[PDB]
Amino acid sequence: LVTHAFDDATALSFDGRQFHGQVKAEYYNMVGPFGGITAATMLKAAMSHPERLGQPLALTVNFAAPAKVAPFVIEAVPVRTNRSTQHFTLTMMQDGEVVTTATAVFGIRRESWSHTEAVMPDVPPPADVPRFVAPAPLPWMQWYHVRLIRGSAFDEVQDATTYQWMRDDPPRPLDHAALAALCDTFVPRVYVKLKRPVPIGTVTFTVYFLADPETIFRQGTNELLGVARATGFSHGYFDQIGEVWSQDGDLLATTTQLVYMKAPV
Amino acid sequence: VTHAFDDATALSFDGRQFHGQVKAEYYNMVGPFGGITAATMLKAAMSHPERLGQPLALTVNFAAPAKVAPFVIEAVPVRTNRSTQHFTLTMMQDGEVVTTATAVFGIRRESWSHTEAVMPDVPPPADVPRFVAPAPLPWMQWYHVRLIRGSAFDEVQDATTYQWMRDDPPRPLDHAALAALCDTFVPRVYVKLKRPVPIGTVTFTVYFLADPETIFRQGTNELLGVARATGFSHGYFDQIGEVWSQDGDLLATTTQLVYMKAPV
Ligand SMILES: [Cl-]
Ligand SMILES: [Cl-]
Ligand SMILES: [Cl-]
Repeated sequence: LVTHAFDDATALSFDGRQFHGQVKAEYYNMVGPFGGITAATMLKAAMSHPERLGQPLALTVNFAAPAKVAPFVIEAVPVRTNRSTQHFTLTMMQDGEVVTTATAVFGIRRESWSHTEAVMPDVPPPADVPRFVAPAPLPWMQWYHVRLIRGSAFDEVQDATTYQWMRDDPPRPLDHAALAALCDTFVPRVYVKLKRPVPIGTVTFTVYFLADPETIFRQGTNELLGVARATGFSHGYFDQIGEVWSQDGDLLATTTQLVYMKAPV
Repeated sequence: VTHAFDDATALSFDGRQFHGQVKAEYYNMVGPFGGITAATMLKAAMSHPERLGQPLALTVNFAAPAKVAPFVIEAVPVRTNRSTQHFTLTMMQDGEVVTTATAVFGIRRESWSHTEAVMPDVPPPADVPRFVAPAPLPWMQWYHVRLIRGSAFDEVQDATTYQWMRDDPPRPLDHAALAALCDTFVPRVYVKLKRPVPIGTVTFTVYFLADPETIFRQGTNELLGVARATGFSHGYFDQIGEVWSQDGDLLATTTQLVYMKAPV
């Protein structure tokens, strides 16, 4: 029996009222844990809830304050339940104070007419792209295999747009929470733009899972292509818009991020 | 004489909760209007005794379409930090939850600025005629929309809409108003399929990227909305949007996630 780190970080227990977990120090980022893991964690809670029906649709996580690397507690309410659809409200506490909050939508979906409006960019295969290793690694970075295509802080690239191949490392089958996490695996837009770091932190993170659950699972350990772009940077904040595609060209999820930023003049 | 929007979002604090009334003037055929609903949620947080700072972000989930009736809202300032604060809000009609939301307040400080995305080149409001829809919903009489691109009547082959928008009759722009304006877009799915289908918004998000001083300066003027979609599969599609001042200032961005009935 071997535990994958991810399943290890997001491991929870239910006492019948609240969920218990530990912030893993191995997922640390700066000034608190990697956002994607915290969000994946926020999602399992509702997923592991007994009342929970259907599969995930959307997730919005708001980081109220950087989580200590401590045990924490999550209280996940099945706030509304309808035929095909379900809404959750979640709260994570450490030492009696609110650390993180999230809302989620679960639902049972059936097949419809489908089309894909966005274009998948034309890119080389994971074969041709070399894995990218940062000179100063972040603890959680070790948990992902990223082949960077364009858009880094080392690039000559003058816009904010990033392309990357990414998967869990070591390889892990794909599911919803893992997928949420992969959406915070993007280098902060602002670094990409300035080629040097500034202090930043994420206030809020949203993710929509566009692909039906079956499609998502289909990927198994196959690598994925993320695309993160930025919109603007003003008066202390900026935003990240991003998409995640299957190697086949199927659009898996879309995400947005609102991020505090410290750059003065 | 008060303004309808201001009538719709008017709330009274009993010391614990907020009390307001869904108003039919704002009805949408399916249930009430998302934007008005969303606005009220934020109005709650701003109106809270404990509010600190100005709006940053808001996400709203519609658990169930609200009936036209009185409601209460529990707005909770879940954490209050030095420079930043977070709310969780719950609208309830008859003890069953209708709507929830999470808001972020905080302070905008002078800092570095660049804007990455390109505001499209479009005709000024003047040279675009106001588009009045053939079958209007009650909430529609409260907005003035000049439609440049992307309608269900258009010849367009994609999901992308450009338009000019402001409240009618005019009211000085504020955060709540701004939020509402983001639900103004014809659902992406009409635009592509060039025909109306059943839809609903499960979830909606507005980031406010312009500092408050910038938002307020807009005052009474028309804004450019820009809305697109990434994809449609298995009952849902999404909507991405941007809101620009005329000066080329980026004000907000939005995402919406939307139900659809579209069998093969
Ligand atoms: Cl964080
Ligand atoms: Cl609650
Ligand atoms: Cl957004």
